[PDB]
Amino acid sequence: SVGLIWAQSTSGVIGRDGGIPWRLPEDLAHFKRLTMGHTVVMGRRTWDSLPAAHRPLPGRRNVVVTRQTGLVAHGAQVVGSLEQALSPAEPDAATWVIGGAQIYALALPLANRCEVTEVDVDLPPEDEDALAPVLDQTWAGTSGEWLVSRSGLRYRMHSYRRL
Ligand SMILES: NC(=O)c1ccc[n+]([C@@H]2O[C@H](COP(=O)([O-])OP(=O)(O)OC[C@H]3O[C@@H](n4cnc5c(N)ncnc54)[C@H](OP(=O)(O)O)[C@@H]3O)[C@@H](O)[C@H]2O)c1
Ligand SMILES: Nc1nc(N)c(OCCCOc2ccccc2CCC(=O)O)c(-c2ccccc2C(F)(F)F)n1
Repeated sequence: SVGLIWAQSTSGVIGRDGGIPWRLPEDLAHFKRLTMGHTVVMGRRTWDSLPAAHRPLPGRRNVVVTRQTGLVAHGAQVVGSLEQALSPAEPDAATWVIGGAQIYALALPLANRCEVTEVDVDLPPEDEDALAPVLDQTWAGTSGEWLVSRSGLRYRMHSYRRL
């Protein structure tokens, strides 16, 4: 099973300036709970965006997709395409594609589940922002209730599965 997991502003922003333009502890916790013990596949820019104590993501098999033959990514497995990332020598019951926008676009046709956090933060998109994938009619979903973070932002989780 191949799943995508991301958090986006309502406006569709997932990344800015090489990082994340909000802080949402409940989403970090959701992400860590869903992915612990499993494989996480990411693009090289997402690998470079990870803060020090999270590079590699502890307790997960980290797979980094790059065209740079020769890239060294201590704590991760480097592969040269998304198809390679999804063709492991050692299978995993759960593989999560964890970003960014470039890799989500390649992975969406291959995935059967998306776990989406929606963040009610007003972020007019800016020209270099990374943006969320768009789900078409081949996906159907369920939405949790709007919740308020301990840090103040409204947020909610959505779970989509391929029809
Ligand atoms: N909100 C969220 O859920 C979330 C999640 C993850 C990341 N982010 C944010 O999103 C941003 C990063 O996303 P991004 O879209 O800029 O980059 P990305 O998708 O993480 O990484 C892009 C890189 O992946 C590699 N790549 C792309 N297509 C490839 C292909 N067909 N074959 C091989 N390698 C390929 C290339 O690496 P090389 O250049 O090395 O060849 C490319 O530069 C950051 O701001 C990060 O903080 C947000
Ligand atoms: N729902 C969902 N889907 C994702 N794919 C996702 O990004 C995973 C890649 C970045 O990880 C970081 C980024 C900053 C700090 C810590 C971590 C990992 C935490 C861990 O697990 O050790 C996240 C996420 C997790 C933590 C913070 C921010 C985000 C954000 F990107 F959404 F904003 N949340």
